[PDB]
Amino acid sequence: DDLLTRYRANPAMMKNLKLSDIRGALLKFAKDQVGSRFIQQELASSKDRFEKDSIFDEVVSNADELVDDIFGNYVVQKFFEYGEERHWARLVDAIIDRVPEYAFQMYACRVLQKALEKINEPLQIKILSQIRHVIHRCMKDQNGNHVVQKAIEKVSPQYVQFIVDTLLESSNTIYEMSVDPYGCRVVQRCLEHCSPSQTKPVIGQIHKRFDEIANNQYGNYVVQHVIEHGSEEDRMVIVTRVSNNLFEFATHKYSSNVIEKCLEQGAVYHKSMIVGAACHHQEGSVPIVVQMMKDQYANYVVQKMFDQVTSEQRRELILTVRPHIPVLRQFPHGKHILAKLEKY
RNA sequence: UGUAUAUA
Repeated sequence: DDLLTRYRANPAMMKNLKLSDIRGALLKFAKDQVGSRFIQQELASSKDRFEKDSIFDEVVSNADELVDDIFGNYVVQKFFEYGEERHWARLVDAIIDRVPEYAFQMYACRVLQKALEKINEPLQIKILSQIRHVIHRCMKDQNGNHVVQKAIEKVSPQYVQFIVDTLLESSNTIYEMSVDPYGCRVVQRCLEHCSPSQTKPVIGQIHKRFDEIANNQYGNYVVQHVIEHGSEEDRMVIVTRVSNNLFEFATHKYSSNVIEKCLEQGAVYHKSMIVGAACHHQEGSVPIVVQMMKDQYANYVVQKMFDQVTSEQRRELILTVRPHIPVLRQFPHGKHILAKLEKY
Protein backbone atom coordinates (compact mmCIF):
# COMPACT_ATOMS: atom_id res chain seq x y z
CA ASP A 1 0.00 0.00 0.00
CA ASP A 2 1.15 3.51 -0.90
CA LEU A 3 -0.53 6.88 -0.39
CA LEU A 4 -0.53 7.63 -4.12
CA THR A 5 -1.77 4.12 -4.94
CA ARG A 6 -4.53 4.39 -2.34
CA TYR A 7 -5.71 7.82 -3.51
CA ARG A 8 -5.89 6.80 -7.17
CA ALA A 9 -7.95 3.70 -6.35
CA ASN A 10 -10.30 5.55 -3.96
CA PRO A 11 -10.13 9.36 -4.19
CA ALA A 12 -13.15 9.73 -1.87
CA MET A 13 -11.26 8.64 1.23
CA MET A 14 -12.80 8.44 4.69
CA LYS A 15 -10.33 11.11 5.82
CA ASN A 16 -10.20 13.42 2.81
CA LEU A 17 -6.65 13.92 1.59
CA LYS A 18 -5.12 17.38 1.97
CA LEU A 19 -1.82 18.75 0.73
CA SER A 20 -0.26 18.45 4.20
CA ASP A 21 -1.11 14.73 4.00
CA ILE A 22 1.13 14.16 0.95
CA ARG A 23 4.10 15.68 2.78
CA GLY A 24 7.22 13.73 1.85
CA ALA A 25 5.43 12.28 -1.20
CA LEU A 26 5.23 15.44 -3.32
CA LEU A 27 7.45 14.17 -6.14
CA LYS A 28 5.49 10.92 -6.47
CA PHE A 29 2.14 12.72 -6.44
CA ALA A 30 3.26 15.56 -8.71
CA LYS A 31 4.64 13.28 -11.43
CA ASP A 32 1.46 11.17 -11.46
CA GLN A 33 -1.34 12.13 -13.84
CA VAL A 34 -4.04 11.66 -11.20
CA GLY A 35 -1.77 12.79 -8.36
CA SER A 36 -0.83 16.06 -10.06
CA ARG A 37 -4.52 16.69 -10.74
CA PHE A 38 -5.17 16.40 -7.00
CA ILE A 39 -2.53 19.02 -6.16
CA GLN A 40 -3.99 21.33 -8.81
CA GLN A 41 -7.47 21.03 -7.30
CA GLU A 42 -6.32 21.75 -3.74
CA LEU A 43 -3.98 24.57 -4.80
CA ALA A 44 -6.99 26.19 -6.51
CA SER A 45 -9.77 25.31 -4.03
CA SER A 46 -8.31 25.05 -0.51
CA LYS A 47 -9.27 28.05 1.61
CA ASP A 48 -6.52 27.16 4.11
CA ARG A 49 -3.67 29.31 2.81
CA PHE A 50 -1.24 27.40 5.04
CA GLU A 51 -2.00 24.06 3.34
CA LYS A 52 0.10 24.90 0.27
CA ASP A 53 3.18 25.77 2.36
CA SER A 54 3.40 22.19 3.67
CA ILE A 55 4.46 20.90 0.23
CA PHE A 56 6.05 24.08 -1.12
CA ASP A 57 9.65 23.39 -0.06
CA GLU A 58 9.37 19.95 -1.69
CA VAL A 59 8.21 21.65 -4.90
CA VAL A 60 11.18 24.04 -4.80
CA SER A 61 13.85 21.38 -4.26
CA ASN A 62 12.37 19.20 -7.03
CA ALA A 63 11.62 22.09 -9.41
CA ASP A 64 14.32 20.93 -11.85
CA GLU A 65 12.35 17.68 -12.24
CA LEU A 66 8.79 19.08 -12.20
CA VAL A 67 8.88 22.07 -14.57
CA ASP A 68 9.56 19.87 -17.63
CA ASP A 69 7.35 16.93 -16.67
CA ILE A 70 4.24 16.02 -18.65
CA PHE A 71 2.17 16.33 -15.45
CA GLY A 72 4.45 18.03 -12.92
CA ASN A 73 4.51 21.36 -14.75
CA TYR A 74 0.87 22.04 -13.86
CA VAL A 75 1.77 21.85 -10.17
CA VAL A 76 4.50 24.47 -10.62
CA GLN A 77 2.16 26.74 -12.60
CA LYS A 78 -0.54 26.67 -9.92
CA PHE A 79 1.94 28.04 -7.37
CA PHE A 80 2.49 31.05 -9.63
CA GLU A 81 -1.30 31.36 -9.99
CA TYR A 82 -2.31 31.06 -6.32
CA GLY A 83 0.96 31.77 -4.53
CA GLU A 84 2.31 35.16 -3.51
CA GLU A 85 5.62 36.92 -4.08
CA ARG A 86 7.35 34.86 -1.40
CA HIS A 87 6.36 31.80 -3.43
CA TRP A 88 7.40 33.40 -6.72
CA ALA A 89 10.90 34.44 -5.63
CA ARG A 90 11.74 30.93 -4.42
CA LEU A 91 10.34 29.28 -7.56
CA VAL A 92 12.26 31.65 -9.85
CA ASP A 93 15.51 31.18 -7.91
CA ALA A 94 15.00 27.41 -8.18
CA ILE A 95 14.58 27.31 -11.99
CA ILE A 96 16.72 30.27 -13.06
CA ASP A 97 19.84 28.19 -13.77
CA ARG A 98 18.27 26.23 -16.65
CA VAL A 99 15.95 28.91 -18.07
CA PRO A 100 18.19 28.95 -21.21
CA GLU A 101 17.03 25.33 -21.62
CA TYR A 102 13.47 25.57 -20.25
CA ALA A 103 12.54 28.15 -22.90
CA PHE A 104 12.92 25.47 -25.59
CA GLN A 105 11.14 22.70 -23.66
CA MET A 106 7.51 21.91 -24.47
CA TYR A 107 6.28 21.68 -20.88
CA ALA A 108 8.89 23.91 -19.22
CA CYS A 109 8.11 26.85 -21.52
CA ARG A 110 4.54 26.77 -20.17
CA VAL A 111 5.90 27.45 -16.67
CA LEU A 112 8.02 30.37 -17.91
CA GLN A 113 5.03 32.02 -19.60
CA LYS A 114 2.84 31.59 -16.52
CA ALA A 115 5.62 33.06 -14.38
CA LEU A 116 5.99 36.13 -16.61
CA GLU A 117 2.19 36.36 -16.50
CA LYS A 118 1.91 36.48 -12.70
CA ILE A 119 5.15 37.63 -11.04
CA ASN A 120 6.46 41.14 -10.37
CA GLU A 121 8.84 43.15 -12.54
CA PRO A 122 12.14 42.41 -10.69
CA LEU A 123 11.46 38.68 -10.94
CA GLN A 124 10.39 39.15 -14.58
CA ILE A 125 13.76 40.72 -15.42
CA LYS A 126 15.46 37.80 -13.66
CA ILE A 127 13.95 35.36 -16.17
CA LEU A 128 14.47 37.91 -18.94
CA SER A 129 18.20 38.20 -18.20
CA GLN A 130 18.66 34.46 -18.82
CA ILE A 131 16.84 34.68 -22.17
CA ARG A 132 19.48 37.16 -23.42
CA HIS A 133 21.95 34.32 -24.00
CA VAL A 134 19.61 32.41 -26.34
CA ILE A 135 17.29 35.14 -27.61
CA HIS A 136 18.13 34.78 -31.32
CA ARG A 137 17.53 31.02 -31.31
CA CYS A 138 14.60 31.34 -28.89
CA MET A 139 12.75 33.85 -31.09
CA LYS A 140 11.95 31.33 -33.86
CA ASP A 141 11.71 28.11 -31.84
CA GLN A 142 8.49 26.10 -31.77
CA ASN A 143 8.32 26.56 -27.97
CA GLY A 144 10.58 29.55 -27.29
CA ASN A 145 8.53 31.95 -29.40
CA HIS A 146 5.71 31.71 -26.85
CA VAL A 147 8.18 32.67 -24.11
CA VAL A 148 9.41 35.69 -26.09
CA GLN A 149 5.80 36.65 -26.89
CA LYS A 150 4.81 36.71 -23.22
CA ALA A 151 7.86 38.79 -22.29
CA ILE A 152 7.02 41.44 -24.89
CA GLU A 153 3.42 41.15 -23.67
CA LYS A 154 4.00 41.57 -19.93
CA VAL A 155 7.18 43.57 -19.23
CA SER A 156 7.87 47.24 -19.84
CA PRO A 157 9.15 48.28 -23.30
CA GLN A 158 12.54 49.48 -22.02
CA TYR A 159 13.18 45.96 -20.68
CA VAL A 160 12.52 44.22 -24.02
CA GLN A 161 14.97 46.63 -25.68
CA PHE A 162 17.48 43.80 -26.13
CA ILE A 163 14.85 41.88 -28.10
CA VAL A 164 14.29 44.85 -30.42
CA ASP A 165 18.07 45.08 -30.71
CA THR A 166 18.12 41.43 -31.81
CA LEU A 167 15.44 42.08 -34.45
CA LEU A 168 17.47 44.99 -35.85
CA GLU A 169 20.95 43.54 -35.25
CA SER A 170 21.25 42.31 -38.84
CA SER A 171 19.78 43.80 -42.00
CA ASN A 172 17.65 40.72 -42.78
CA THR A 173 16.46 39.61 -39.33
CA ILE A 174 13.12 41.44 -39.56
CA TYR A 175 12.35 39.77 -42.89
CA GLU A 176 13.42 36.29 -41.74
CA MET A 177 11.33 36.63 -38.58
CA SER A 178 8.31 37.94 -40.52
CA VAL A 179 8.30 34.92 -42.85
CA ASP A 180 8.99 32.42 -40.03
CA PRO A 181 5.94 30.54 -38.68
CA TYR A 182 6.94 31.22 -35.06
CA GLY A 183 9.06 34.35 -35.44
CA CYS A 184 6.22 36.25 -37.10
CA ARG A 185 4.33 36.22 -33.79
CA VAL A 186 7.26 37.85 -31.97
CA VAL A 187 7.17 40.65 -34.55
CA GLN A 188 3.42 40.95 -33.99
CA ARG A 189 3.62 41.25 -30.20
CA CYS A 190 6.38 43.84 -30.58
CA LEU A 191 4.25 45.87 -33.00
CA GLU A 192 1.44 46.27 -30.43
CA HIS A 193 3.36 46.50 -27.13
CA CYS A 194 6.72 48.16 -27.84
CA SER A 195 7.39 51.90 -27.75
CA PRO A 196 7.33 54.14 -30.85
CA SER A 197 11.13 54.49 -30.81
CA GLN A 198 11.29 50.68 -31.00
CA THR A 199 8.51 50.05 -33.54
CA LYS A 200 9.56 52.77 -35.99
CA PRO A 201 12.85 50.99 -36.90
CA VAL A 202 11.05 47.63 -37.14
CA ILE A 203 8.21 49.04 -39.26
CA GLY A 204 10.76 50.70 -41.53
CA GLN A 205 12.47 47.34 -42.07
CA ILE A 206 9.11 45.80 -43.02
CA HIS A 207 8.72 48.44 -45.74
CA LYS A 208 12.14 47.59 -47.22
CA ARG A 209 10.76 44.17 -48.28
CA PHE A 210 7.04 44.92 -48.25
CA ASP A 211 6.13 42.91 -51.36
CA GLU A 212 7.77 39.67 -50.23
CA ILE A 213 6.31 39.97 -46.72
CA ALA A 214 2.79 40.94 -47.82
CA ASN A 215 2.25 37.77 -49.88
CA ASN A 216 3.94 35.46 -47.36
CA GLN A 217 1.71 32.97 -45.55
CA TYR A 218 2.96 34.41 -42.25
CA GLY A 219 4.28 37.84 -43.26
CA ASN A 220 0.83 39.00 -44.37
CA TYR A 221 -0.27 38.85 -40.72
CA VAL A 222 2.72 41.08 -39.95
CA VAL A 223 1.66 43.63 -42.57
CA GLN A 224 -1.88 43.47 -41.19
CA HIS A 225 -0.54 44.26 -37.71
CA VAL A 226 1.33 47.31 -39.01
CA ILE A 227 -1.97 48.48 -40.51
CA GLU A 228 -3.71 48.14 -37.14
CA HIS A 229 -1.05 49.32 -34.65
CA GLY A 230 0.98 51.63 -36.91
CA SER A 231 0.99 55.38 -37.37
CA GLU A 232 -1.04 57.44 -39.83
CA GLU A 233 1.97 57.67 -42.16
CA ASP A 234 2.42 53.89 -41.97
CA ARG A 235 -1.09 53.11 -43.22
CA MET A 236 -0.65 55.76 -45.93
CA VAL A 237 2.54 54.20 -47.30
CA ILE A 238 0.95 50.74 -47.08
CA VAL A 239 -2.32 51.78 -48.73
CA THR A 240 -0.42 53.45 -51.58
CA ARG A 241 1.76 50.40 -52.23
CA VAL A 242 -1.17 47.98 -52.30
CA SER A 243 -3.22 50.34 -54.48
CA ASN A 244 -0.29 50.72 -56.90
CA ASN A 245 -0.35 46.92 -57.35
CA LEU A 246 -3.94 46.05 -56.48
CA PHE A 247 -4.60 43.24 -58.97
CA GLU A 248 -1.57 41.09 -58.17
CA PHE A 249 -2.13 41.69 -54.45
CA ALA A 250 -5.83 40.84 -54.70
CA THR A 251 -5.39 37.75 -56.91
CA HIS A 252 -2.99 36.00 -54.50
CA LYS A 253 -3.90 33.78 -51.57
CA TYR A 254 -2.26 35.62 -48.67
CA SER A 255 -1.80 39.23 -49.81
CA SER A 256 -5.53 39.45 -50.56
CA ASN A 257 -6.27 39.64 -46.82
CA VAL A 258 -3.97 42.68 -46.62
CA ILE A 259 -6.26 44.75 -48.84
CA GLU A 260 -9.21 43.68 -46.69
CA LYS A 261 -7.27 44.97 -43.67
CA CYS A 262 -6.66 48.24 -45.53
CA LEU A 263 -10.39 48.49 -46.27
CA GLU A 264 -11.34 47.58 -42.69
CA GLN A 265 -8.86 49.99 -41.08
CA GLY A 266 -8.50 52.71 -43.71
CA ALA A 267 -9.85 56.25 -43.75
CA VAL A 268 -11.94 57.74 -46.55
CA TYR A 269 -8.97 58.81 -48.68
CA HIS A 270 -7.39 55.39 -48.14
CA LYS A 271 -10.43 53.63 -49.62
CA SER A 272 -10.62 56.26 -52.37
CA MET A 273 -7.15 55.14 -53.47
CA ILE A 274 -8.19 51.48 -53.55
CA VAL A 275 -11.43 52.28 -55.39
CA GLY A 276 -9.63 54.55 -57.85
CA ALA A 277 -7.11 51.87 -58.78
CA ALA A 278 -9.78 49.16 -59.04
CA CYS A 279 -11.97 51.30 -61.31
CA HIS A 280 -9.48 53.23 -63.46
CA HIS A 281 -6.45 50.93 -63.76
CA GLN A 282 -6.61 48.10 -66.27
CA GLU A 283 -5.85 44.37 -66.23
CA GLY A 284 -5.94 43.22 -69.84
CA SER A 285 -7.99 45.99 -71.50
CA VAL A 286 -10.71 45.75 -68.81
CA PRO A 287 -10.90 47.35 -65.35
CA ILE A 288 -9.07 45.77 -62.43
CA VAL A 289 -12.30 45.24 -60.48
CA VAL A 290 -13.91 43.34 -63.38
CA GLN A 291 -11.05 40.83 -63.52
CA MET A 292 -11.05 40.73 -59.71
CA MET A 293 -14.66 39.50 -59.68
CA LYS A 294 -13.78 36.38 -61.70
CA ASP A 295 -10.78 35.53 -59.48
CA GLN A 296 -10.84 32.87 -56.76
CA TYR A 297 -9.39 35.24 -54.13
CA ALA A 298 -9.97 38.78 -55.41
CA ASN A 299 -13.76 38.33 -55.38
CA TYR A 300 -13.53 38.46 -51.58
CA VAL A 301 -11.84 41.86 -51.87
CA VAL A 302 -14.61 43.14 -54.16
CA GLN A 303 -17.08 41.96 -51.51
CA LYS A 304 -15.02 43.72 -48.86
CA MET A 305 -14.87 46.86 -51.01
CA PHE A 306 -18.62 47.08 -51.64
CA ASP A 307 -19.26 46.68 -47.88
CA GLN A 308 -16.59 48.99 -46.41
CA VAL A 309 -16.52 51.74 -49.05
CA THR A 310 -18.27 55.11 -49.23
CA SER A 311 -21.60 55.11 -51.08
CA GLU A 312 -20.14 57.58 -53.59
CA GLN A 313 -17.08 55.41 -54.20
CA ARG A 314 -19.52 52.49 -54.47
CA ARG A 315 -21.28 54.35 -57.29
CA GLU A 316 -17.97 54.53 -59.18
CA LEU A 317 -17.66 50.76 -58.77
CA ILE A 318 -21.23 50.13 -59.95
CA LEU A 319 -20.80 52.28 -63.06
CA THR A 320 -17.49 50.56 -63.83
CA VAL A 321 -18.94 47.07 -63.39
CA ARG A 322 -22.42 47.37 -64.94
CA PRO A 323 -21.49 47.24 -68.68
CA HIS A 324 -19.31 44.17 -67.99
CA ILE A 325 -22.03 42.17 -66.19
CA PRO A 326 -22.88 39.95 -69.22
CA VAL A 327 -19.17 39.13 -69.49
CA LEU A 328 -18.88 38.27 -65.79
CA ARG A 329 -21.89 35.92 -65.80
CA GLN A 330 -19.88 33.45 -67.91
CA PHE A 331 -17.35 33.02 -65.07
CA PRO A 332 -18.15 30.89 -62.00
CA HIS A 333 -16.78 33.40 -59.49
CA GLY A 334 -18.32 36.24 -61.50
CA LYS A 335 -21.85 34.85 -61.38
CA HIS A 336 -21.38 33.87 -57.73
CA ILE A 337 -20.58 37.34 -56.42
CA LEU A 338 -22.83 39.09 -58.93
CA ALA A 339 -25.56 37.22 -57.04
CA LYS A 340 -24.28 38.35 -53.64
CA LEU A 341 -23.90 41.86 -55.11
CA GLU A 342 -27.36 41.90 -56.73
CA LYS A 343 -28.23 44.07 -53.70
CA TYR A 344 -26.84 46.97 -55.77
C1' U B 1 -15.72 29.77 -52.92
C1' G B 2 -9.58 31.80 -49.75
C1' U B 3 -4.33 32.08 -44.72
C1' A B 4 -0.79 30.89 -39.02
C1' U B 5 -1.39 30.57 -33.86
C1' A B 6 1.88 24.70 -29.35
C1' U B 7 0.88 20.42 -22.89
C1' A B 8 -2.68 15.20 -19.86
